[PDB]
Amino acid sequence: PIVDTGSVAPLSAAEKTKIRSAWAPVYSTYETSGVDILVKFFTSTPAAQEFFPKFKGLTTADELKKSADVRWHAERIINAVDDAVASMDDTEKMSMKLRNLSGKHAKSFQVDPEYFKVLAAVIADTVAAGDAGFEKLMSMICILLRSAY
Amino acid sequence: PIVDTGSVAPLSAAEKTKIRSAWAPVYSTYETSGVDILVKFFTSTPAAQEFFPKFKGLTTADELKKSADVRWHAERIINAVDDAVASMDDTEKMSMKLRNLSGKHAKSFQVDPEYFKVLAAVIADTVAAGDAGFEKLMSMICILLRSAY
Ligand code: HEM
Ligand code: HEM
Repeated sequence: PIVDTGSVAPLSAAEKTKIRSAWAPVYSTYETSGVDILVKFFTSTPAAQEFFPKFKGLTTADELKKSADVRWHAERIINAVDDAVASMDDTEKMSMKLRNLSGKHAKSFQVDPEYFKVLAAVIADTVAAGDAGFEKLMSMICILLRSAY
Repeated sequence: PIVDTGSVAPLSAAEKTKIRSAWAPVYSTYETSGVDILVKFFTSTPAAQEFFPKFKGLTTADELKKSADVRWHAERIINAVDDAVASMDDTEKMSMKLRNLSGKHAKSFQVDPEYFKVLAAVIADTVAAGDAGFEKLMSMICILLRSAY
C-alpha cells in the first residue's frame, strides 16, 4: 500500500510509462477529476474535515462541488501531483518543490500529516487502482510531504 | 482608465461594496470567466503572445480554450485578483502578496511590465465596465505588480 515513512525503490522506466498513460486522461479534465477526488476524501473522512476551515458549513457533495473555495483547493492539489508526474525523470526537482510544500503544510496550514496517505490513496484509486507503480509514486510524494514535520 | 505608476486614492467603503457585488457573479464561475478573459486578451494583443511560451501553436480561441495549460494559467490569474478583492480591507496583506508576485514576473517569468494594465483593462471591462471603483482596484494591482521592476 501507500507508505509515508522510510524509503521506496526508484521508479523503473516501465512504471513511469504506465503512470504517464494512466494520468493523462485524468489530468485532461483536472478541474472535474480533482473536485471529485477531494470531495470523496472529505466526505468519507470526518476526522480530517476540521483542517479545511474554509469548508465549514458545506456537508453534502452538492454544496461542496458548487463552492469556488472547494474547486480552487482541489485544482491546486491535483496540479501539485501533476508537477510530480512531469518531474519523474528529475527526482531532484521533484524533491525541491515538494519539500517547499511540506513546509507550508507544517508551518502555515498546520495540517495533521497522517492524512496525506489517505488522500493519496483516493487519488491512486481513481487514476489506476491496484497499479504498484502509481502507489510507489504516491508514496514518494507522501514521504516528501512529511519531511518538514 | 487604469494606471500603472504613481499612486491612487484609497478605496471608499461605497466603492468596495460595489466591487464585491460586481465580482461575486464572475468569480462563481471563475474557470469559465478566467479563460474568456485570458483568451480575449491573448488574441487581441499579438505583441504579448511571445510571453506565453506554453501557448506556442495555439492560435484560435477554440485551440486555446481546450488547452489545459491555458486553463490553468487563467485560473491562477483570476484567483490572484480574487485574493486582492478579498483583501481590500487589509491593504498591508494585499501588498505583500502582490509584491511577491511582482518578483516572480520580473525575475522568473521575464514578462514585459507594460502589459499588466492591458490585461487588467480586459478584466475590468468584463466585471463592471465603466466603474471607477473597480478601475481604482485594478490600478492598485498594476502598480504593485510593477514594484519589483
Ligand atoms: C497528497 C496530497 C496533497 C497535496 C499534493 C497537497 C497540495 C496542496 C497545494 C499545492 C496547496 C496550495 C498551497 C498554496 O496555495 O501555496 C495545498 C494547500 C492546502 N492543503 Fe494540501 N495537499 C495535499 C494533502 C492535503 C491534506 C490531506 C490536507 C488536509 C488534512 C491538506 C490541506 C491543505 C490546506 C488547508 C491547504 C490550504 C488551503 C487554503 O487555505 O487556500 N492538504 N495543498
Ligand atoms: C493583472 C494580471 C495579472 C495577474 C494578477 C497575474 C497573476 C499571475 C499568477 C498568480 C501567476 C501564477 C504564478 C505561480 O504559479 O507561482 C502568473 C503566472 C504567469 N504570468 Fe502573470 N499575471 C498577470 C498578468 C500577466 C501578463 C499580462 C502576462 C503576460 C505578458 C503574464 C504572464 C505570466 C506568465 C508567463 C506566467 C507563468 C505561467 C507558467 O509558466 O505556468 N501575467 N501570473
